[PDB]
Amino acid sequence: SDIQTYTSINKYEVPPAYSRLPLTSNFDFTPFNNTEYSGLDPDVDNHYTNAIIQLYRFIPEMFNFVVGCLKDENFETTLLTDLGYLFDMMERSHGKICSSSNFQASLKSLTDKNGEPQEHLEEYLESLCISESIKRNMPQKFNRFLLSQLIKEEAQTVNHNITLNQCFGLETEIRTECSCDHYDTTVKLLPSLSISGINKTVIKQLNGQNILPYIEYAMKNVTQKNSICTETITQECTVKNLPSVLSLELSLLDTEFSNIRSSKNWLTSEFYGSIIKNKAVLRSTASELKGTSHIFKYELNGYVAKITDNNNETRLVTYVKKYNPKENCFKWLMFNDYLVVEITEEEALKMTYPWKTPEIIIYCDAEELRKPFFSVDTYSINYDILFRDYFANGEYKLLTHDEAPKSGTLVAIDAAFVSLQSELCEIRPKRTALARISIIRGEEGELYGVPFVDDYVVNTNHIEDYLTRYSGILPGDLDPEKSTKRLVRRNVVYRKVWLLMQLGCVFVGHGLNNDFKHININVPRNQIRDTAIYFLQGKRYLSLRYLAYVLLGMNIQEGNHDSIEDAHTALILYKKYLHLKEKAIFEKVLNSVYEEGRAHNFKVP
Repeated sequence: SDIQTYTSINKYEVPPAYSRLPLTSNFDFTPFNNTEYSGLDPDVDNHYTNAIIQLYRFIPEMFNFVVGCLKDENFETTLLTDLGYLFDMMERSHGKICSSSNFQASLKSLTDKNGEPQEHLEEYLESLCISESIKRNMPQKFNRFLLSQLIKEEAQTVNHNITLNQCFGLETEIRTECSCDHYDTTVKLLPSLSISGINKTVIKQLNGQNILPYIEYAMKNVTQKNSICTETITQECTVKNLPSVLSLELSLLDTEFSNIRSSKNWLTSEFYGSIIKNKAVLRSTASELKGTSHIFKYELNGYVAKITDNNNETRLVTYVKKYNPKENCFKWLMFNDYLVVEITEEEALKMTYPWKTPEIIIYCDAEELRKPFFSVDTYSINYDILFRDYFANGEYKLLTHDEAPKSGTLVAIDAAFVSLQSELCEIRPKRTALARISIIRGEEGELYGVPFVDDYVVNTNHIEDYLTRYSGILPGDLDPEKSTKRLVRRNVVYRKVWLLMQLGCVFVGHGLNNDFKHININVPRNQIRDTAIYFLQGKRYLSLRYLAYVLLGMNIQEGNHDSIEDAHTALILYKKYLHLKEKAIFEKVLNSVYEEGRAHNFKVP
């Protein structure tokens, strides 16, 4: 049938839900997602991060934490709070399309950077310019990188937490035996387990057989291949921990990958396990244990599979288990970039298909998966940033405590942008960065129409054009080379908009739906008052400089578009439209501009 079918009769034909989906480059997403859980825009420089972000949104322990860090202002930790801004955005849209553009810009900016795993970061700066879709072991490499970087940034949060280490941390002993009766070991906390090098699979005879032997080997193994100065060291790795969440990375040979596809029920639904020997022993039933210890039960949370096409293209998809608490139930979800379909367990766990390869598996503690997902609004969020002045360099009044916005407060917003990279298609148009935004006090009172933020956002990447005939962004957007502008990072100015959307305030402006897509934030419809939808006659949207001239008596004098002037005129236009609707004169004057503007060509100076 149509694209949301996730099973075809032949084991060889790839279903439509797993195929290549049309480029989105206003696109309509309603035939691609029926459920209340969002998908992600595929216009991204990473062919693979979208599948991983979805896998992590649905671990209650990690979702609740990184969303949790959105209480306090964590500006220095970009990747962790941008993941939080994304996670919170995905949760509240409840199905609407989401874009990871903000997060993806943090990842590229941080990747641009004595230390041994600096080759970790070179791998992505290498892979953010693309020629195939995804190469070998690259999903697994990001899984470890992202977890590592989050843990590193998690240490530098407010009220520094170790929470991500408690769930992911694997205490790994590396005993390296040089000579007889003499060995040296190191111990490091590793966020994920890597099933990388396998010599002979005695793990398929009677222990084919399921995944648990493979997990056990990577948990304690000895191998005798190295070099020193012509030594060929024998190394012994062993984990002495069974943490709350278990991040697996699978990279075997294609011969080991086609033999694995016939041992049915290989990828195991649930298993218990503990540490009795100095090795970890995990079995299927709990009575297959000798006791010996505290018993840990693990259920599968989700995993990231690699799809290889009938046209020999590749992409990543995400399987996810979500627990609804009203019923003792599990909703199995499959995620293709913006394709989200609810599947059942027998199809989610199956790997009989040759076009399917597991690459990242996640196991969660059974008691911890049924923990509910908590929005950031269950906490008390720090709103200081709307009242404080915070600039990063050398016309508007900031707000009071009596000006504390509530659910329904009127504010006017306008945003200006510059272009980093143009279309570059064979690919799709990718880059355009935020330059300046302004908010306006929209509530009727003594301070009405007066702005309270005017923030030019710093950006170091080379921009292709300033668009100043449309944006008015004088080339003083450099960090120390402010023309006279008051500059702020992107994470702080996003926090200002996010807090306004957090309280439930109401935004007025022209083309707000567009600006919010480039702010990378999703406002609900009740909180938008777009003059675009009000003063519209089918197609051919009217110029705001025109509406300022024909709906009231202002000559906008359109030189370089002033963000704050635009935000101000849009505010009083929404009030003029409101007055024209207070009595029945709305649709009448709606056509006064339609018929008498054609003789004026919709432009008069």
